[PDB]
Amino acid sequence: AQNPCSLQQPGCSSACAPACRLSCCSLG
Repeated sequence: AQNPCSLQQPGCSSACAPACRLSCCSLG
């Protein structure tokens, strides 16, 4: 279970996936 959102947006919580919204990736 990898989180590619981190690759596209550093800091992005895997738990933010599959959405990985800005507010959630960085600010989440």
